[PDB]
Amino acid sequence: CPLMVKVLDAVRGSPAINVAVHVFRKAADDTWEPFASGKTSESGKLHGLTTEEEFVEGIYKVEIDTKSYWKALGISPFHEHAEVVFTANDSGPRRYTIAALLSPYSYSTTAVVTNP
Amino acid sequence: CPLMVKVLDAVRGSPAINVAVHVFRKAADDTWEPFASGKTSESGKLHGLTTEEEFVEGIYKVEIDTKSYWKALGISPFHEHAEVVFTANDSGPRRYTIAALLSPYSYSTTAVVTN
Amino acid sequence: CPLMVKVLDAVRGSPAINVAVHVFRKAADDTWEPFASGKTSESGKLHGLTTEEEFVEGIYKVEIDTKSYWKALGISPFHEHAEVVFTANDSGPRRYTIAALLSPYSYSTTAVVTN
Amino acid sequence: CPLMVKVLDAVRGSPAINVAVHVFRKAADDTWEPFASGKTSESGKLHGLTTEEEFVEGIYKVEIDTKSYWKALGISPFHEHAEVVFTANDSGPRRYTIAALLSPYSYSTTAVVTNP
Repeated sequence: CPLMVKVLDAVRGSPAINVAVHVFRKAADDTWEPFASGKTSESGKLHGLTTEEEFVEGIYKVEIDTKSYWKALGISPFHEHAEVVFTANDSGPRRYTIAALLSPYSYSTTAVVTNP
Repeated sequence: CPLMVKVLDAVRGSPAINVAVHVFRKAADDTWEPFASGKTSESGKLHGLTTEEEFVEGIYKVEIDTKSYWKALGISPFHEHAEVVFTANDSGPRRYTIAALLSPYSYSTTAVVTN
Repeated sequence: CPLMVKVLDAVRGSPAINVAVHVFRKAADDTWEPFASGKTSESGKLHGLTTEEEFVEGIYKVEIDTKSYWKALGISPFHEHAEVVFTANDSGPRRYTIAALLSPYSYSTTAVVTN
Repeated sequence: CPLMVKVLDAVRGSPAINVAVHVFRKAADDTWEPFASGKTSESGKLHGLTTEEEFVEGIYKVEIDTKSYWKALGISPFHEHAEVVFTANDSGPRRYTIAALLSPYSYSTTAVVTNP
């Protein structure tokens, strides 16, 4: 499990459940190509996005669909989504956890990177 | 103005207005003594807490009354208050801004220390 | 000034100075078109990005070049840049401040939307 | 495990290891009484602070010794420690996770509260 996404709700103090997540990888032609996607679970985690074989070196963008999340909760938030862009695996395979902490007008994102 | 406090509300996307802020200085017996206090303005700021003359090196605690802030908005919060504890040193730059960004179950605080 | 950007450095406890900031507006074909850009000042602020007349409702992206900021400080960062994407609506208040607080492996961004 | 503390280092993108943590509980006389303490592990977590039996209703303060952490890393930080104060268990037992995300001049703290 080379890449995991974890999302928390700062208004309720709980995992953010059912959050849509789309990962893209920057292509040779320079455009964003769809790479993987999924929804967070009851713990606020999204496992199984990818495998060590597929998750090669490159520039990746993890889009977290914060606006859908807030609206399904009846709330009208500021941001369209949270976007986290980073180069991955360029000195060998790492494990990456992308955490995000959501409020309606604010979010925080943190990367925890450990050597597999 | 050597010490300024600034508070933002992450749920409404606004300055946090009328938030009570109490500052204490650690005394030689180790208790916290009231030092200054105020309420944040319409822009979420509290100016005029002390003067250069009074703000000597020492250990200070800034308590930001978040719980009453969230309750006046009808929103259920987690913390009793947010608390920022630090040593003021004449070495480093000269003005201290303590900024805090509040959510009901989360906050962050940052020291902006400048000349 | 309807749109202002403000950036703080959580490692040094200072405004983030000379940070490049590019703003884009989503076009009808769905591409991002350059809209405005600048570098943050000595107080970590970027004023003068647009005018009321130009800043119409639409979807905007603000890209904050954190990677080059950390590299000029000799500090190894994680993200390529920080990216804030939002719809500007004439309904809500009238001035938008996008604030960001940067660490090498973490950032937060907050929209302060006021009258 | 009713109360767990998790600490991350935002400069390195990794768990904050060996962080001292002291919990206090506000006493009848109104002073802070020592309640429990421990150090974070290699994952940045501190388990076993307390038990459901001991962790009764009250006002608790979790002090995270951020200044020692930064200094053992050769860094001179702003804050003495991070202090997280909250009422616990006042409508029954909950599980509480207190997370903190540390930078030398800044920290974030989040509470995740779930029903046991």
